[PDB]
Amino acid sequence: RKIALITGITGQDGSYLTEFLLGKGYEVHGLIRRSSNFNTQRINHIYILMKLHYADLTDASSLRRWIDVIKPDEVYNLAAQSHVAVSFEIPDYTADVVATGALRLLEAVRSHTIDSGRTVKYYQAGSSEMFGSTPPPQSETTPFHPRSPYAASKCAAHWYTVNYREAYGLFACNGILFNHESPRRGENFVTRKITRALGRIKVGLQTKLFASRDWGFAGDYVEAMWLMLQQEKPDDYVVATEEGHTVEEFLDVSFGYLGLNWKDYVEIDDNLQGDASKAKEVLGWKPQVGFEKLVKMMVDEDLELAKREKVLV
Amino acid sequence: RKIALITGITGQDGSYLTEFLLGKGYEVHGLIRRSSNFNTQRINHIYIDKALMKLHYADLTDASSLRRWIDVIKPDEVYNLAAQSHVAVSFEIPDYTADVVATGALRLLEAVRSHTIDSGRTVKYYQAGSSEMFGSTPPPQSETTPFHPRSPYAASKCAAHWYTVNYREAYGLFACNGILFNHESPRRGENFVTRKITRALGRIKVGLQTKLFLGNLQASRDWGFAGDYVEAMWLMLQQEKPDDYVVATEEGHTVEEFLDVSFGYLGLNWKDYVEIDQRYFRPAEVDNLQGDASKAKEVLGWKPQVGFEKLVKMMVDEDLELAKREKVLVDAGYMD
Amino acid sequence: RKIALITGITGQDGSYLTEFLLGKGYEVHGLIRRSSNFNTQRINHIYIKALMKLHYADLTDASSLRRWIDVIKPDEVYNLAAQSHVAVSFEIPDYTADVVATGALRLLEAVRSHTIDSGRTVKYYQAGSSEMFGSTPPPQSETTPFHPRSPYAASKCAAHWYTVNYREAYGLFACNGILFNHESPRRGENFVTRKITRALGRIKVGLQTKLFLGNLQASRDWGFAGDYVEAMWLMLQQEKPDDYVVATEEGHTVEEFLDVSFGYLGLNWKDYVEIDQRYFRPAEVDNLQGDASKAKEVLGWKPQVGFEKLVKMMVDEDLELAKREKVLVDAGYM
Amino acid sequence: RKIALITGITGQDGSYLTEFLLGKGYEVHGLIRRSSNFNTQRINHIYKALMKLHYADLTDASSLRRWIDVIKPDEVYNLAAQSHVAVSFEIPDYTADVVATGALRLLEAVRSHTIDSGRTVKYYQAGSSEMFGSTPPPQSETTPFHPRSPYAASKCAAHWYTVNYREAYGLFACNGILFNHESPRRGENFVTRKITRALGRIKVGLQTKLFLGNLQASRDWGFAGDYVEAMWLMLQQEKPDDYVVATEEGHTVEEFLDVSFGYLGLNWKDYVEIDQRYFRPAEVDNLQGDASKAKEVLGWKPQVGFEKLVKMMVDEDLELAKREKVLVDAGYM
Ligand SMILES: NC(=O)C1=CN([C@@H]2O[C@H](COP(=O)(O)OP(=O)(O)OC[C@H]3O[C@@H](n4cnc5c(N)ncnc54)[C@H](OP(=O)(O)O)[C@@H]3O)[C@@H](O)[C@H]2O)C=CC1
Ligand SMILES: NC(=O)C1=CN([C@@H]2O[C@H](COP(=O)(O)OP(=O)(O)OC[C@H]3O[C@@H](n4cnc5c(N)ncnc54)[C@H](OP(=O)(O)O)[C@@H]3O)[C@@H](O)[C@H]2O)C=CC1
Ligand SMILES: NC(=O)C1=CN([C@@H]2O[C@H](COP(=O)(O)OP(=O)(O)OC[C@H]3O[C@@H](n4cnc5c(N)ncnc54)[C@H](OP(=O)(O)O)[C@@H]3O)[C@@H](O)[C@H]2O)C=CC1
Ligand SMILES: NC(=O)C1=CN([C@@H]2O[C@H](COP(=O)(O)OP(=O)(O)OC[C@H]3O[C@@H](n4cnc5c(N)ncnc54)[C@H](OP(=O)(O)O)[C@@H]3O)[C@@H](O)[C@H]2O)C=CC1
Ligand SMILES: C[C@H]1O[C@H](OP(=O)(O)OP(=O)(O)OC[C@H]2O[C@@H](n3cnc4c(=O)[nH]c(N)nc43)[C@H](O)[C@@H]2O)[C@@H](O)[C@@H](O)[C@@H]1O
Ligand SMILES: C[C@H]1O[C@H](OP(=O)(O)OP(=O)(O)OC[C@H]2O[C@@H](n3cnc4c(=O)[nH]c(N)nc43)[C@H](O)[C@@H]2O)[C@@H](O)[C@@H](O)[C@@H]1O
Ligand SMILES: C[C@H]1O[C@H](OP(=O)(O)OP(=O)(O)OC[C@H]2O[C@@H](n3cnc4c(=O)[nH]c(N)nc43)[C@H](O)[C@@H]2O)[C@@H](O)[C@@H](O)[C@@H]1O
Repeated sequence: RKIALITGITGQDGSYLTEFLLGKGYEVHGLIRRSSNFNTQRINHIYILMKLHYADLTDASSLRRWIDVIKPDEVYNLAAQSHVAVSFEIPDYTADVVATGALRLLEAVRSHTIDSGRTVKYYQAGSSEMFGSTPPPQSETTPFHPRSPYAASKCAAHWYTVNYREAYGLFACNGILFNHESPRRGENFVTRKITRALGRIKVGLQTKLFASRDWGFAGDYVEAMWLMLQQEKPDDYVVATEEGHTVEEFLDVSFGYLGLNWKDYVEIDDNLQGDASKAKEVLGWKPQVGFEKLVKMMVDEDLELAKREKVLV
Repeated sequence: RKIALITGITGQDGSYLTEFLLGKGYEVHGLIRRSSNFNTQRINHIYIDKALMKLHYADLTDASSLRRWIDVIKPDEVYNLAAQSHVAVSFEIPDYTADVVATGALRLLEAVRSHTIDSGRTVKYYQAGSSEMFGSTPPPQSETTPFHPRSPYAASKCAAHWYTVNYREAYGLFACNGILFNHESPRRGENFVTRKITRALGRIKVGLQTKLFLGNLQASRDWGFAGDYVEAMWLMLQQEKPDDYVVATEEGHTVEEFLDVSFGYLGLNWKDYVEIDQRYFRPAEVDNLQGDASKAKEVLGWKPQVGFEKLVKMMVDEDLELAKREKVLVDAGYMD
Repeated sequence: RKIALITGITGQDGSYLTEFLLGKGYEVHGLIRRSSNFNTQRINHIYIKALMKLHYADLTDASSLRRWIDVIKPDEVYNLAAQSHVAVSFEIPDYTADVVATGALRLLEAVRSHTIDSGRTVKYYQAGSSEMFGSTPPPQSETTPFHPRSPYAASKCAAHWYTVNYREAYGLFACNGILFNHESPRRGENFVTRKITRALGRIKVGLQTKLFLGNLQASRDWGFAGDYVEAMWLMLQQEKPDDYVVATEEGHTVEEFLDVSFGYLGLNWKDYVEIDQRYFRPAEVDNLQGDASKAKEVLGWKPQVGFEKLVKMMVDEDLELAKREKVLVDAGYM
Repeated sequence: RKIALITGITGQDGSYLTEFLLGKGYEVHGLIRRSSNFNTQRINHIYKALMKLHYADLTDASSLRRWIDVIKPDEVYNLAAQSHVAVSFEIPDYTADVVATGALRLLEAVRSHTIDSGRTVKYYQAGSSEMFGSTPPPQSETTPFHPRSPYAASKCAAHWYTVNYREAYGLFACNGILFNHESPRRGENFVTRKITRALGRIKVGLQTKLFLGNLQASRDWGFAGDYVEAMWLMLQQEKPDDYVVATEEGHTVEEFLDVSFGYLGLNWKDYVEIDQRYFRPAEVDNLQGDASKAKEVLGWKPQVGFEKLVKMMVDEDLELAKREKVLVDAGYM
């Protein structure tokens, strides 16, 4: 039975990757941060073959400890302070987690394989944010011009990973993923912010609702992560839908799906075009969920959520 | 108007202290951690009532984030409540715990000192001390009772205690150490024994749960009400001179007695649901904690208003309502 | 009187830059690490009243950085501090990244926090390295893409971007000096050039017999640290902040270095050199040669010391150093 | 062949412990920090294949565990630290991360090692009398701690992390609560070496003034060469414990001045001037240990007494000063 270790398992991607690997018969171990409040909202339904362990990317000891006890076959580093805006607020912390944290995991894995003679496949959660202002089309080889501490930190993590591959021959893959959403997307993100409101509005619990992007479904993307680690050789891959859409187009589809006009609730207050050819060719990966289905999917779940709220009220 | 800066505002004590200070007319500022999930459940109702309560992103392991907000806020009082506060968890992540509970407290102290000197302002500081620092030292424990920490968390609290005392003695910083004993409430973290019990009890009463797993039932603790204790933190900073005070009810009870009172209050025999699992036992345990709050009573005039029985019943009532709320969702087919 | 704060002042570049700035009438402050041993060998002479002040701090300690920035209120900041050895970076990657990458960010953030809190204005220099280009083919210029081959290199790439991000995001006057290999008689003895000349001078006096090296094929663009520190200062004297490659636009291999140095003393390096695998890096950087057209045209900077002169300048020093040692050893002083 | 891993091997104690263990037939490994300058001045004369140096840092957990796995040491001596008390007030955060958390990282790396490999390791923590702070003497193992500096509070923390790993996991970890100990290898920024180093230069005419701070502070001074032996002894017992290592004799900085200068026929009052900058924000007034337990259980006792220690340091620094004068009048420096 293959064993997988996931950092950032409580996040959006972690929650889906967990379900995916389980369906694959994998034994899944995830590292979680201690917090004063419930923090396993995305994987609660799963917990009730999945083990959770306390750890932190800023604590190298905690990382090596669990890798030694778990002896994973595949390690997915999805953990990070993933909010771009917030990264300007806590740059040091973000760098320590996103950049150095990644290096700690890499070094913990390399050290482990040398001490135990074992083999480990590694995945680094890269981001299209690394490209920054570089003009399209952005592929695996496009140069980075990060525009935030978060992006710069991901660039560093990307390079530490590549370095461990070329220097030690570690099976380390960099998934350069573009924006992906889902019903579990953090509410601090535009797509989820919108669908959350709509559900509330429809239920009548809410009154008002406060650069284009390549949005894909988180469920599809984690599959590409797994595919990367199943190839013969380690490599870096861009994962995107290669299509664009606007927040308004999102509003129309979202609100239109529930028979509401967005102009009755809307309250007015970069340029990434990825080439995922390599992913399609080498991994045979293809998004099986389009923009429309993704939106209506988010809307349905957020409505079910609003109703749960109306019932309580 | 008085400006207060609270670290660990999202926690149990932080939520109560916030309500208490706002009640005193304070302008409250709190530092929070970015999380992939909702993390302001305890203070949401206050924030939604940006004005008198602002929240800022920071981390006790990031010294820059601390100094930055101290400079921006120019607080009059600083309450360091932030911490990886679970004892059992500290054995699993000692390094992270130490960096936050020990060095983290030092980072704040040093950020406050640098601020007051660079800007000439004055700040009163409060450090969230714990009875856990006494460790195995026999009760009753007072301000003069020696420490003998039994976990990485406790040893880190002692360090934070000494860093604080040092900044007071070395720089004249008005810094106080609140040596608080266990204090609970309906907002207590669910992974702590008292909350874990009343939460499970409430579910059992409504048929949503049937078995409750616990560890050492013979451990004895001095349990007060967090609502009462946050007042003591405030009092400490109002005195003429800084000092350290033990805050407790001076009444001790075992976990088993907590079970008797809680379950018995709802007409059930906990022995019918409770089961023991070695996984909840800790490498090094703290057997008996009971404080002597004579100094707080005499100097701060502080006295706990909520007693043990009332606290237990308060938590049971709240968690029962919670369980019923969940029961309604299951009944309506909204919850699985 | 301008005030400059130099991190990594005890290092090679730090010592030269300090002299250069003092010669310009600057008040120089340096941040130094506490150590159980003497660690100011390169700057101790700068004393022989106090235009050079040293303060205890560390790039892994954000508070220590902001602390001296507030007290010093500098006009210019030069971040030269770093775990600068590439081979060592493969051994202690975590620490290296924390000093070279996050450490640079801590300084940047401390400077920005300082300017916003005091309304003051500060100019900032980041010590970038040609090592960032890694395996990318030469000649490498400011537009050449990076492909780091070591944790150190990757970390310098991070610092580069953090620096660029602060300039673009907050309008901070921050420049990236993309300096290529630069040696001097003060160069660390664990780097190839100094290792060679030091061993040479000693071999020449009978103090040493065998010199162990790694990859002699490695080609590099070697300049003189004394010349390069001037470019750092010029960069900050411009109207607008930018990034510049500082090099000699001439590459030579380590063997060529070995030919010139030993031959200069009429010796045949092949008679004393041996190859040890331990000195090979897990991932190597083959050829580095810069394109400093931008520095010349904009800063008006040009390297005064050529390769030959550099090698002979280093050999002369270490030879005289080896001779003095021999005298002290012969006299029973060492 | 016994294997020892020493953190802080380049420091005073590390250099003596290395010699002591090598003389005991040990294979010694030491962790050193990468630096821009030569940093092995104290152990160069040793480094002919039983002493290995590896790059690491107490603020880098990975680096620690890494070498512990490769080396698989039987005994670990944690002497690594930002050991200057005055400096600790200026860089409290770093000092804490190294002295307190750094000690915890090593303990956790050793525990993780022994659990993952099944091997056994004996651990020594370099505790200090500074932990007692202002608590009045005599100070023994159980005397309450009242740290007066970030350094001391960090040592107090390291002390408890160490005791906790012993009580919680049964790890063989001992806390050596050592009082001040000097030697000709002592750091020049410490009062004793500062004084003897200056005295020597004054005697040969290379220096004229010596600036100091509080001369009334009282300390229990022993010889590092003697103390490192107590460290080894603690780990040779059947059970782990904590022991105070001291001379039990206290003296003031002034007495140190009378003895050292008087030894060369000089009056220190003619060269010493008080500088307010050398005073610590919070001072440690009087330290005198009770090393009964060490003598009774370890059979350990100091060989070098106060005056002998002072004269030892003065002799070396005088000869060093004379040798400098010669190199000065020659153009070598
Ligand atoms: N989603 C996207 O569109 C894009 C995301 N990515 C990246 O892919 C990864 C997954 O994204 P996503 O699921 O949306 O992110 P989320 O923000 O939903 O989840 C982040 C996860 O990281 C954990 N984490 C944060 N800090 C630490 C720490 N110090 N130690 C350990 N764990 C920590 C979080 O824990 P906790 O719950 O406690 O906060 C959470 O589990 C991230 O690295 C993200 O940057 C890449 C491209 C785009
Ligand atoms: N409660 C008790 O009975 C006793 C507790 N204490 C101490 O008093 C304080 C308050 O207790 P309590 O409210 O119950 O504790 P909680 O665990 O409920 O709250 C801890 C708080 O600290 C925050 N925090 C944790 N790590 C960090 C970090 N690295 N940076 C910033 N913030 C962080 C938490 O944030 P987040 O929500 O994201 O996790 C939360 O706000 C704590 O220090 C605790 O150890 C002392 C004696 C008694
Ligand atoms: N010289 C070259 O050929 C090239 C160098 N560079 C870079 O330019 C800078 C200067 O180079 P160079 O003078 O030769 O390097 P050195 O290695 O000689 O000097 C490094 C300096 O950084 C200090 N330092 C290291 N770690 C820390 C820390 N954690 N906190 C504070 N200070 C620290 C060192 O202190 P300590 O003495 O205590 O060790 C020393 O002062 C470095 O960043 C280097 O990487 C760029 C291109 C080429
Ligand atoms: N000496 C005394 O009188 C007393 C001292 N002690 C303690 O005993 C120990 C030995 O003392 P002593 O020899 O005099 O101290 P020194 O200051 O001479 O030596 C300290 C050692 O620790 C190393 N070190 C410092 N920081 C780090 C770090 N971050 N990572 C790795 N290594 C590091 C130093 O390296 P580097 O050379 O690079 O600086 C040096 O090898 C110390 O822990 C000290 O605090 C306790 C009681 C008494
Ligand atoms: C004062 C102190 O109170 C709390 O620290 P404590 O360790 O005293 O609180 P906790 O409620 O966790 O445990 C109290 C005692 O009950 C035992 N116990 C029995 N079964 C269980 C169980 O299943 N879970 C937990 N968590 N504890 C259990 C414990 O072993 C212990 O003996 C925290 O809030 C600290 O942060 C704070 O400093
Ligand atoms: C520009 C770059 O220069 C320096 O980094 P570098 O790695 O370019 O310089 P170094 O002198 O270490 O090596 C140059 C080339 O020669 C090879 N070499 C062969 N044998 C040896 C040997 O024994 N020791 C060393 N140190 N190098 C050896 C190296 O492998 C490499 O190919 C540092 O100052 C960096 O901080 C800076 O960023
Ligand atoms: C035991 C303890 O000893 C040492 O810590 P200490 O602080 O005891 O050593 P130090 O020699 O620095 O000071 C001893 C006492 O003399 C006073 N003193 C007077 N003038 C001066 C002066 O100019 N410099 C210094 N450094 N000290 C001066 C000090 O204030 C103090 O009262 C370190 O080795 C620690 O790491 C170790 O833990």
